[PDB]
Amino acid sequence: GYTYEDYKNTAEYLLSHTKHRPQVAIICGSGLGGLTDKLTQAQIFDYSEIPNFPRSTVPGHAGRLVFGFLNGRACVMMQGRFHMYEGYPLYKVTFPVRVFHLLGVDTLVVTNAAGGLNPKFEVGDIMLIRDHINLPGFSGQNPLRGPNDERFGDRFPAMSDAYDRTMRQRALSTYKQMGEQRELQEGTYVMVAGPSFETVAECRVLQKLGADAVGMSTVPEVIVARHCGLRVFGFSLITNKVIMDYQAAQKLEQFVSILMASIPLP
Amino acid sequence: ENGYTYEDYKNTAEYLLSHTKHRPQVAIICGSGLGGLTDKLTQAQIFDYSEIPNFPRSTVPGHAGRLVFGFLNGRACVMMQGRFHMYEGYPLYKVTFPVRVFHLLGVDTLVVTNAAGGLNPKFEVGDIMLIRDHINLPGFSGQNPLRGPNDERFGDRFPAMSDAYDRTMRQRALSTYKQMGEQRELQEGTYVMVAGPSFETVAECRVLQKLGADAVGMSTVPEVIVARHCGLRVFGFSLITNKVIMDYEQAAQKLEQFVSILMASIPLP
Amino acid sequence: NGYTYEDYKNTAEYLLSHTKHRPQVAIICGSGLGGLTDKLTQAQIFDYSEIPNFPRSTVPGHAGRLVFGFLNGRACVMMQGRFHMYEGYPLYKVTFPVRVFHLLGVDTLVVTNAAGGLNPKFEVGDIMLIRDHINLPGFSGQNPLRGPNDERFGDRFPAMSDAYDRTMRQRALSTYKQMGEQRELQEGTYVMVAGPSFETVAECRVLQKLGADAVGMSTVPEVIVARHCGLRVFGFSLITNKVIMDYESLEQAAQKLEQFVSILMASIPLP
Repeated sequence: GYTYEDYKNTAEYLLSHTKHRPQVAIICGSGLGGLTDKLTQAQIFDYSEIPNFPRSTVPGHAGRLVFGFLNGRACVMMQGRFHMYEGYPLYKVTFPVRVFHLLGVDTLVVTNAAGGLNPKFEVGDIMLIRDHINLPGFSGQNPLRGPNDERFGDRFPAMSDAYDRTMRQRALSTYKQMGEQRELQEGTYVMVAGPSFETVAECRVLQKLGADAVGMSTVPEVIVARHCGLRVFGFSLITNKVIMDYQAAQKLEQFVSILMASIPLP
Repeated sequence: ENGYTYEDYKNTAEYLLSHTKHRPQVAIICGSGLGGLTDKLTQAQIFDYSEIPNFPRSTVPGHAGRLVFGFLNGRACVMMQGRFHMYEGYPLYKVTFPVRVFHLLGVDTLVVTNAAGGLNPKFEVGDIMLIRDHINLPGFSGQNPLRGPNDERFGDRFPAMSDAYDRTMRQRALSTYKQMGEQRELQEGTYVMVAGPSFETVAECRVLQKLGADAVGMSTVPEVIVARHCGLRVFGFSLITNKVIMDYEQAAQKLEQFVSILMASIPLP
Repeated sequence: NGYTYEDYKNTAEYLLSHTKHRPQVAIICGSGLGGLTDKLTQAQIFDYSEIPNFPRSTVPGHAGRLVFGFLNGRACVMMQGRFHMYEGYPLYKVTFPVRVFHLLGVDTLVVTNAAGGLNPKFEVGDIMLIRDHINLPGFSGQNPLRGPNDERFGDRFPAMSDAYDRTMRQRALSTYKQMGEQRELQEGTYVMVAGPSFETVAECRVLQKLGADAVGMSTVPEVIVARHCGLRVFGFSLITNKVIMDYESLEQAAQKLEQFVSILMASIPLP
């Protein structure tokens, strides 16, 4: 759908309309828009004013980028993210990530809301994402499917090192600082397309496959991000324990904000 | 994604409502080899799919397929004789189009039937499996009939499916079958949908078994999802027509009758 | 399916009227296996670009030539390079050649690929005789037989449980043992994933748990279409890497297979 030039035009629009130069892009998942409250010097672009940006036909959720500083670090936030279940093809779901790269961003933080599959997780837990399982990807729904563009990356990029080891260590180490009751969980995120929720038998499948949390987003963006060389890390907020038998948001937002200090300099 | 507007459904509902006097409470979708169930209908009135607005039909004549209104065991109902499959090339919003029409007709209950291959070793050809749950493999990957913008006149953006197969109807079906008298028990288990149309390899069948599927086929799950999305009560059955190979080494009429009997045990609107 | 029956026939007629070669056997050469065309005698080459209705190999290393000739005296035709879903091709394109071959009068299809080893006992350089497959794209809808079935090619619901020919399997095992080699000929299940990005550790564990012995991004669609039209099928993966199954932190073989396929031409039964 999009050409290299389309991404570049969008990026140049943004660059000539703000003096902000973000090092870090952050995608806010459901219930996590509150992260934009922590930016200083906020400049806002509604998705509808940005050339080439996907928008929803559905009213209500407008969708926006907000540029600012988070804990002293220059960043851009996506408030309102695109999902496969809404009907967007994956190249639109992940369009913004390639834009961020052309903006100069070297780090992508991904957040989402997910169903706990690991019995020891509780509602309100934060799961540091260690790895993923791309079920749509197995069957053909991969955002890199089609001709490859070497201005972005390789034809066959590796994903085994997708979730940055350094950020993982610094996150485990930092979370201990925050005097929290429960430890920071860690585990594997599985994407399913949705939009209907999982049956019990489906949840047992996902658990047997080794998944600790399930949701309907994030993975396509991680893949495109890694294709073009961005450092990636992220977190799932566990908003339910899925059924296997027949304030927490504000905490994650504050943790993400503290972690900016740990992102390496450009 | 969805190529139908709300109006399209409504027009198809209006057309039908104005061309029959029947007012079904229950819809029934007849799977392979179960078209005979329309024989048991009293005061039948037939609509060929081809004469119904917006309805899918084959590009291949030889089959038109048909909708039949009537009373089954005294219960007002409508029956799909001939269902659609993903493997024929239909998108899932066409496969499941009838279900939203039924909802607009005033139906509040959907009964689904199919022919499935048995994966549970203790099943036998001719068994009836009461559908307890499903595993939607196409849905995992993106092929879910709710994909696209959600229309709140039908349902929520994110409907639960964990309670999809009505528990009350399950209990009554188990109770009822026991009092009819047959050699073999009413089976119960998880249906797994795969797209087909090719049949499964031994390695694939083993995968399906390890995942906890009891029976496998190529239909039904989409219709159930859409039914639950617009709030219909759902239950259904698989007829085990073969036992799938896991190593490199009359039953229809019985189901038709059992369904007929069970109309009595369906709650009122 | 965007192709009519006539599109297949026209492509076949074009070939039948531009070569006098009449192959019994088609062979699809995977990544790194194009050198198998070297062993043909009396070779006639068509570029895919000059063949009506034919798709293009966009992956470097997949040459994009249809080569007719004799291999160990057997009349065959070789796809030097193949097509993949990850390139952006729908499966009816990926598998277009298989039906052409059928109309050419071919009765045996040989599939080869480069694959990742999921079985711990495999090694880089091993050849795995394909015993069975797991079609993950197929579970979800991506099946080349999707759409109206044409009975001029085959049935609506063809079986795949006997896809990899038992006779050829036995003769392959038997023949390799005569061939004297350090490693024995491996045997196992091939799982197709779409790609193009490589698997995560957790994804490799999934594929192992499903019972797959090797993984790649091709072949299965071709086999399904071949079986649909009744062709005899067998095939091999060259294990080019052992996929990583654990988290780790600091804190010639092609020619062998090529030769072996050449030798096995003499075990293919005649028409």
